[PDB]
Amino acid sequence: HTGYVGLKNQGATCYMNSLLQTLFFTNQLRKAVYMMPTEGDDSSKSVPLALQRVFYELQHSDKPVGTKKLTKSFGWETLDSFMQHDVQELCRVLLDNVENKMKGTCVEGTIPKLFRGKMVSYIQCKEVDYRSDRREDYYDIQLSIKGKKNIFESFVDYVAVEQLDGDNKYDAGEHGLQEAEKGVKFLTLPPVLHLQLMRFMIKINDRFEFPEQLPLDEFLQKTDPKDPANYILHAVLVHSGDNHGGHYVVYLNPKGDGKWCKFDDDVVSRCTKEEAIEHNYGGHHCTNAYMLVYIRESKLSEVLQAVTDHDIPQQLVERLQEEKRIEAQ
Ligand SMILES: CCc1c(-c2ccc3[nH]ncc3c2)cnc(N)c1-c1ccc(O)cc1
Repeated sequence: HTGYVGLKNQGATCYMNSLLQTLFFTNQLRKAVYMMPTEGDDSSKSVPLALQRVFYELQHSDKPVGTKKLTKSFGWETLDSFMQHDVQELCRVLLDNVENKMKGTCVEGTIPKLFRGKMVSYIQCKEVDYRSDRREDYYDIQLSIKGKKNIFESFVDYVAVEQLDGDNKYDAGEHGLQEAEKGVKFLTLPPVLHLQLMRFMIKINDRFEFPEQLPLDEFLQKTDPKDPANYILHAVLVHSGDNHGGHYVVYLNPKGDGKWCKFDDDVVSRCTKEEAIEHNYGGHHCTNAYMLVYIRESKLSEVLQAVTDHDIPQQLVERLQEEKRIEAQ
């Protein structure tokens, strides 16, 4: 009834199915993934080709999509392979393969265009006039949730100044051991904002609030009047558990219109804003968000651009249709 299809439960894949729907509904990345030159690749060893198959299937199949060819291609086939890692590691590995496969193509640099943000790490000495400014690149933000009640407080703590005193004094080189202040300052925020909520260090289930609309202009060094840092909540990656028996589900409003759906493996059903947002705050049952996806209001239309059958090359279609014919025998 939703118009969207789900993914098969084929093991202890955990967060894998949740990330797959998250990336699929990042329409600009989906289009880009289809434009990859996979014609000469091996149907078993290729991760970029495996990511296209899942994306094509999710776009056309009425039946729950299989991920067996994907899990094999990046070598996470052991009983607890996904339990040894995190959603951030899987996404880093998956997107490194699709961006590496985009080199030389027209769609080269899709991943930095959507996920790269500009940061500045600084160490300013108190008693000495020496400052070490280190401009860094980031593709996601790891937010601490323990003690913090909401995203604003987590961002306040993220940009907060650290004191380098006594035993943890700063090596100012020629100025010797100096008492200094360490902090981070945001230069730019990416069109696709992936926020990792540090619930897993053990698993913390304390109440943590996130808004539907997130204004982040107050955390930037310099603000643009023509382009404010207003972010629209797109995906809510959820987990149910304490230490054992973990169930992973993802909530999405794919069009960014505020009309949400619950993506529980093979079962995709329409849900309220409450079920997707408020109900995944945690506290008091045991259900909470571990990862959030926000899209910049100005980039909402471009990131979530319409994807049709014509946006998939004939060479890709021909190969996956042949693969369907082989398995139909
Ligand atoms: C964009 C993927 C990525 C990269 C990364 C990987 C490959 C790349 N190729 N070009 C830039 C680039 C960045 C580096 N660090 C990360 N933390 C992440 C990341 C982002 C969102 C997540 O939900 C989880 C992880």
